Amino acid sequence: LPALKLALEYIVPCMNKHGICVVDDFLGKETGQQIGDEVRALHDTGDKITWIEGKEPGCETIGLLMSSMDDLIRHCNGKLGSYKINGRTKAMVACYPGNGTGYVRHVDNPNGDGRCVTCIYYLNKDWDAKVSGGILRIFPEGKAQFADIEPKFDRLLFFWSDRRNPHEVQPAYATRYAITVWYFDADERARAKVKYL
Ligand SMILES: COc1ccc2cc(-c3cnc(C(=O)NCC(=O)O)c(O)c3)ccc2c1
Ligand SMILES: [Mn+2]
Repeated sequence: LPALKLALEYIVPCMNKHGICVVDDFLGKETGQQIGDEVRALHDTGDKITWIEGKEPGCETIGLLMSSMDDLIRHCNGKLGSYKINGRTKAMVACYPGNGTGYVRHVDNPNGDGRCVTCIYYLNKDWDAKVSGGILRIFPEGKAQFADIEPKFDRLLFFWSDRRNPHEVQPAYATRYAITVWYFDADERARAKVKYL
C-alpha cells in the first residue's frame, strides 16, 4: 500500500477505533534484512539501548526507517485524534539479551511529557513466541481483552503513549531487537518544556 493509502485508510481509523495498529511486511525482506544487519552490527560491536538520529555512519538504513515512519505520520497529521504532531524523539534501538528478561507493565508517557504516539519496529527473523516468548501485551484502557503482539520481523506497531495503553514485554529467551520512535503533541510538549527546566 502507498504511504497515504496505508495512512488514511488504515492507520488513522484504526488508531481512532482501537488506539493500537499493526502493519506487517512494512519495508520488505531486503530493506528489513539490511536494518537488522545494522542493528546486529551496533550491538555485536559495542546500556542495552542506544539512540540513533539516522544520519550516523552505518545507521543510514535506520534513518530510512525513521524517515518512512515520518512520511506515514505526516499523512496522518490532524486526523489522529485531536493531537497535532510537530516533532519526535530520536530512535531507541532496544535489545533484550535473551536471558529471560522483559519489561514490567509500564505506561510510556504517564506524566504528560509530550509523547502521544509510540512507533516500534521489529527486526526479529523467524521468531517463535512459543519457544522464545518476548510477546508485547497491551491492555488497552481495559477493553476486557488484552492484545498480544509478536515481535515478528518487518512489523510496525503504533499505539497511544499515554495511560490508555499500559503494556508489558513478556520474558525473552532469544535475542530480541526492536527500534522505537515517539511522536510529540505540540501543546502537551510545549507545556512539558516549561515544567522541566
Ligand atoms: C535511561 O533512559 C531511558 C529512557 C527511556 C527508556 C525507555 C524504555 C522502554 C520503554 N518501553 C518499552 C516497550 O514497551 N517495548 C515494547 C517492545 O519492545 O516490544 C521498551 O522496550 C523500552 C526502556 C529504557 C529507557 C531508558
Ligand atoms: Mn514501552
